Amino acid sequence: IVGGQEAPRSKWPWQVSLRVRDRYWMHFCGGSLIHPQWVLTAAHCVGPDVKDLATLRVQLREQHLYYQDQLLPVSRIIVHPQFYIIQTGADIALLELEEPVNISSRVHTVMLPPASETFPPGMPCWVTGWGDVDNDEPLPPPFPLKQVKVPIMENHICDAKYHLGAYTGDDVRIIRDDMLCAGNSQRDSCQGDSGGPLVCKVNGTWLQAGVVSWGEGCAQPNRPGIYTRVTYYLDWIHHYVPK
Amino acid sequence: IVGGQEAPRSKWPWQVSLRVRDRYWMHFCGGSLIHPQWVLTAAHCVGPDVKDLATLRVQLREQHLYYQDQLLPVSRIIVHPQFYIIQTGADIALLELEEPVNISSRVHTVMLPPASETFPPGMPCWVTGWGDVDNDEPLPPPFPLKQVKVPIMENHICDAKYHLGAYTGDDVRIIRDDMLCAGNSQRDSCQGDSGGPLVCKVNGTWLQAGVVSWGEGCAQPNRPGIYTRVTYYLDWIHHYVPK
Amino acid sequence: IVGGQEAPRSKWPWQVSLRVRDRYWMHFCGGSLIHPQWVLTAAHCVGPDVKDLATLRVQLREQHLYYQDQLLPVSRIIVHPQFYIIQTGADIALLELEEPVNISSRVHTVMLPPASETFPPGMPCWVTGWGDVDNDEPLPPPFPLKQVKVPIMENHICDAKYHLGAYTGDDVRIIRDDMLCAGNSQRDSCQGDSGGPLVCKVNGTWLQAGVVSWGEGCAQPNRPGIYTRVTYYLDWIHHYVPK
Amino acid sequence: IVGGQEAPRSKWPWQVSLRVRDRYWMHFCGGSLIHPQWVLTAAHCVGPDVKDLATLRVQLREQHLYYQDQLLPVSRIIVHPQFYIIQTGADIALLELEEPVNISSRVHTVMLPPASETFPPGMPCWVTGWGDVDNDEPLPPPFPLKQVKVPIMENHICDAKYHLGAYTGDDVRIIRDDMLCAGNSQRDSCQGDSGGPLVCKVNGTWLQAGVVSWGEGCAQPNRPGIYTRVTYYLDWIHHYVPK
Ligand SMILES: *[C@@H]1O[C@H](CO[C@@H]2O[C@@H](C)[C@@H](O)[C@@H](O)[C@@H]2O)[C@@H](O[C@@H]2O[C@H](CO)[C@@H](O)[C@H](O)[C@H]2NC(C)=O)[C@H](O[C@@H]2O[C@@H](C)[C@@H](O)[C@@H](O)[C@@H]2O)[C@H]1NC(C)=O
Ligand SMILES: *[C@@H]1O[C@H](CO[C@@H]2O[C@@H](C)[C@@H](O)[C@@H](O)[C@@H]2O)[C@@H](O[C@@H]2O[C@H](CO)[C@@H](O)[C@H](O)[C@H]2NC(C)=O)[C@H](O[C@@H]2O[C@@H](C)[C@@H](O)[C@@H](O)[C@@H]2O)[C@H]1NC(C)=O
Ligand SMILES: *[C@@H]1O[C@H](CO)[C@@H](O)[C@H](O)[C@H]1NC(C)=O
Ligand SMILES: *[C@@H]1O[C@H](CO)[C@@H](O)[C@H](O)[C@H]1NC(C)=O
Repeated sequence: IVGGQEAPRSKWPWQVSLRVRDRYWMHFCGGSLIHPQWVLTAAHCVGPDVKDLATLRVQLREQHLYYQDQLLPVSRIIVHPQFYIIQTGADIALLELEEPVNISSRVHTVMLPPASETFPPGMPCWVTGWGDVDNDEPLPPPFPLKQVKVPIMENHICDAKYHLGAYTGDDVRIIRDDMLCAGNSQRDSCQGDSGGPLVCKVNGTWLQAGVVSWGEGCAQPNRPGIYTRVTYYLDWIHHYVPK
Repeated sequence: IVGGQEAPRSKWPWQVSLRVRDRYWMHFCGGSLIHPQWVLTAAHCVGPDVKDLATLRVQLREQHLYYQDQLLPVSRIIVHPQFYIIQTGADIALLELEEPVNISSRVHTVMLPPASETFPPGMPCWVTGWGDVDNDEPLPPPFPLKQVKVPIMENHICDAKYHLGAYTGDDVRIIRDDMLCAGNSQRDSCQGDSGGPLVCKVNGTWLQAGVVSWGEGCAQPNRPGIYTRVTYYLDWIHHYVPK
Repeated sequence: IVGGQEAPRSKWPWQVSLRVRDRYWMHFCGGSLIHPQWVLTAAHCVGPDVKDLATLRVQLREQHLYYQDQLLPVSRIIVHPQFYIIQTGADIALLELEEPVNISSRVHTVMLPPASETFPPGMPCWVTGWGDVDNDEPLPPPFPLKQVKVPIMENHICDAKYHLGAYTGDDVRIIRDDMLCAGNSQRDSCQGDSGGPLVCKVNGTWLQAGVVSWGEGCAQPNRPGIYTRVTYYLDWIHHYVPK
Repeated sequence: IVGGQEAPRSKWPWQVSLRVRDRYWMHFCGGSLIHPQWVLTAAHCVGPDVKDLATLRVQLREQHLYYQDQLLPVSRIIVHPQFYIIQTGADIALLELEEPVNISSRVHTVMLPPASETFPPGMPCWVTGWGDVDNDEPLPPPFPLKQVKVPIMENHICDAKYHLGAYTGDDVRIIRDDMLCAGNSQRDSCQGDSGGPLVCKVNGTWLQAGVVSWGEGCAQPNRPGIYTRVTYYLDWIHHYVPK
């Protein structure tokens, strides 16, 4: 997370950390609890190949990464079938936990947006995670969970921005409809934040607008952060996660 | 180049090295001389942003990188307009040299294939470059140009290979018509070889079949190297490069 | 610490961590509380030059590095005058704290040995720290304080071991009287442990026998860990630290 | 080499490069040809343990490292017996080649100094090598042999300099009689230059005064480069190398 501050302990009860077995259970991506037994994340977090499930764990909300771990094994990994190597469309996946977690004030699910919510410019949104605090600048120990308020940029304007200083034809769409843009050159998500949540407060309720996916650099001029647009994948999510 | 040998001085007179101004004019990609004044390379080599031409130079055929350099300036870069960030299609670009090179037996152009050549399995083809000799293993000093014979894999067979061990739907195409596959778990191109040529000996004549583009790993089982298919872009190339 | 286990919370109340101002107060050496206002460490830890004390902090016994830090500034540093660069004798120093720490069962001083104690082979001794767990292998997050029992090796036996496979003449002493040897190819201290304590249980009382100093590799065959012998410098220590 | 310039091809016909087998024959230190069959270098270059000779090679003078290598195997390694791990005295070693080398104007021996030559301040001296051009800044390809003129600092003055900003007792000698000091904050040898020659022109003749050994940093204020004083070891050298 670039340009943000440490999250208060009572915020983002749905934030999770994905861990891979490598000398220790190392964080590699974020995710969000969307049901007592399901985690939402990015397809590229669990790629490029089908993973041996024994090598992965999920950690529910922690103010400081690694310090009070209670790691949870995963029962199944479901990656959107339209997703493939070196491309950013359909960057979404689900992790079914072996067990349903206890829901509480400190740990609980985030609501998915209704299909009609477009999350227009001006909407108040925050992206959270334990990722880099700047390009190639990792979050220092004790690894506090960070948050940053990011401005939403309308898709067409965002697509135009991505064409500035690029070789791509004006009529070639970089930012697609299953994507959402947020951030500026001072506030953004970054490497290490992938798969985590972009949430917006709509009429007093927190809704998950996006999943951290990609961007050119982090907080780079004319390059807003790109998120998988959750509303676009609600039917797919609903095939697996119960109401 | 993975699994090859150092190239004889008399081979591959069209091979070029692209250089970026660092603490030295460091090699970052390959290319091929297809006209006395034009170099063919990969779009991602001169990406992601429009380049300041002052930071780039071209080095024509030399046996060892950096030793007997004679760097040439670039007057123009043309990247296929369909090309954009974090996607692999249309990975092709042209570099116009400031001056046409003096053609000799040691340095000359490579012939482009006729639109009808498909380069089917069994065709003898070589890929050349100064790239990594293994995953994360750079070419050691004195940086000899290397070559390796790589087996062609038919596109659909190759597409199926890339679905092995992947979450991608069988109906979702990974390998496209503007791509060509070559290489196996013993012989392949790698990071540092991008933009360079894959040439095949077709009934007595060398024809450039592809441009090193991407792959999962280098010489990784079931993941052949992927090249931009030259015949697919002949019309685009001929729009800029004279007869 | 190579070959040990995480230490119980009730153990080693005298252990301290020395911190340097980087992007965070990063751990670089260990030390021991030998008086409520004095920390004992290795001279090379506070070298090569006279330090700007604004760049250093002391952290008393904590179970995990960086988590519940309560950093203390250093009033002054006193390095043994016989110590100099690229030489390993007289590797010992004292850090005076601004004020005395509150002594409790979880944080208290370690007893220094009486001048006559030689700590011969067979003595049960432990070395503790947050250093590397193998050669070039840092302690993984959450950075638990580790401990390992290390076997003592008599000095001359140790001196002979260091001549094995070395060009040094047999009459040239490598291990000196102000040094103590401990550890084997399974258990040892390592980089990051320097300045920390080697304590032995003597007739029911823990006494600090040495200060982690140097060695060839960590847990390397025929290369036991080398420690500054505390009894050798009691007079120098008592010149600053009250009884 | 810090400061200075690339050497004319006609200078330093005695410079050699020591290579270790590591993916390629990698340069790790310099040396000097002091007899058609003997190379003089630093003991620490061939430490810390007795080396398997199959892993070492010597390369005679070449303008650019790695490019026109003609590697030579070593028959014997003789390290001064007073030298030992982590200490800087007696930093001198000899390598006997399997065969005598051909002597020419471009490749020949450097003369050793008479025992009476003290190389006092004011003497014109140059240090040469392929090492770092600044702290942690390696020589870039094509790796030209570099040279720099360095001023001699009298031993006592030098010893006093090394006490400036250090904790060492004024009466504790850092710079010893078997050492020689040369260089300043603008001109110096560095990592990668060890074992190479410091030569001074005396009454029109080049004599090897020192062997690159150590220093605090490279070209660091109040820290001249420290060399093994060749005259101090003439008897030892003469026990093995024919006059
Ligand atoms: C799920 O929550 C159960 C109930 O926890 C208690 O009530 C909650 C509302 C909350 O206030 C919590 O802090 C309370 O502890 C847990 O069971 C309880 O576990 C504690 C020990 O951690 C034990 O002292 C209680 O007797 C026990 N009560 C019950 C209803 O059994 C679950 O813990 C698991 O089940 C326990 C029986 C035990 O096997 C423990 O090791 C298990 O983790 C909570 N489950 C999880 C996944 O944490
Ligand atoms: C040692 O030098 C011999 C003579 O070198 C030649 O004369 C010099 C004055 C100079 O002009 C130099 O450039 C010349 O090459 C070498 O022998 C010569 O080697 C060359 C091939 O390298 C050959 O064509 C010559 O006929 C031959 N002449 C003689 C007098 O033998 C030595 O080379 C080695 O020995 C050779 C016989 C051959 O086996 C070659 O492969 C060897 O390298 C030089 N020795 C070394 C170790 O370099
Ligand atoms: C928010 O609430 C107001 C008042 O109830 C309503 O008019 C508006 O449409 C609501 N917006 C959304 C996105 O539900
Ligand atoms: C250099 O030459 C001069 C004049 O011949 C002589 O006096 C001086 O001592 C010589 N120095 C050496 C080292 O020979």
